[PDB]
Amino acid sequence: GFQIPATITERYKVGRTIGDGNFAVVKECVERSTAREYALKIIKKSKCRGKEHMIQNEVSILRRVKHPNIVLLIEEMDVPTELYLVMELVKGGDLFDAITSTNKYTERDASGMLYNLASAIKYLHSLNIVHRDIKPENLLVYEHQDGSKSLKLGDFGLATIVDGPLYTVCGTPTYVAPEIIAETGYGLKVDIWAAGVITYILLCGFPPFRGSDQEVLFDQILMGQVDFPSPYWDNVSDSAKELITMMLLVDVDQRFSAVQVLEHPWVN
Ligand SMILES: COc1cc(N2CCC(N3CCN(C)CC3)CC2)ccc1Nc1ncc(Cl)c(Nc2ccccc2S(=O)(=O)C(C)C)n1
Repeated sequence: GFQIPATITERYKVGRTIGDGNFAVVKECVERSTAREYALKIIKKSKCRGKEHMIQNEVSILRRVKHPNIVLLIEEMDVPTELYLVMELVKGGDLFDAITSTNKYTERDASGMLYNLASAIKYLHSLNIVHRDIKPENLLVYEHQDGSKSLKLGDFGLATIVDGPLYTVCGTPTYVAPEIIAETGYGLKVDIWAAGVITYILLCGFPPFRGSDQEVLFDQILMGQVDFPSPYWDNVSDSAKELITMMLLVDVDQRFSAVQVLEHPWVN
């Protein structure tokens, strides 16, 4: 039973539900004056004891970010029980569904998607922002007039600013960087690790660390042994394998920055 604020209903016509989850509801909505379509993300704040709700972080970060490979924030409205975000609607849906539908991608296609993602990451890191939740489900597929596709990064819910090492253990096990799991302190490059895992999935359809018991999974990540198994990876270029390898280094100082990803021949 969402209490939609007057200011939102005044300018937008709320539409159909396009997604639903444990913390947010996302709806299609239409701006009355222009008929332009947008997404309305409704974030349910956590209720505590007494008449109060927990404060949220997403908007503090979203307010700062403006980039073509990032879902644009149009407007925000905070009420005691939930938070309202009007955001650009990306009609092609998200990358999780695309991957299940398409299975795997060509190198020309995957590199273009990685080029997109690393651009977003380079930008965020230039602002000292770590996303900490980069994975296909948080990536949206923009479909161009020319038939081409581009990625847009959304959902800044776990995002924060890096000023010295961070320690909060968070994320999705498949995509989570070893230093996060090691609890020795982490920073911006956890996003590169995530991008590496995504690129790996794009070329073969399965993740590099699949585990067995969530114990085997975490050990695999900490050890970082990246394989490119036959026959799945036989027709994939050495250039692609080299780049993914550099993104998935346990040694944080050796692991590529986003700039280094964009400068690699495979993405150019
Ligand atoms: C209309 O465009 C979209 C369609 C879908 N899918 C959702 C799943 C659905 N399938 C149908 C078939 N089923 C077999 C599986 C489900 C198809 C349409 C997903 C996302 C979008 N576009 C979109 N644009 C901006 C935002 Cl802002 C957002 N946000 C957004 C939308 C949905 C969920 C979460 C977020 S999110 O904002 O929390 C973030 C993860 C991007 N979603």
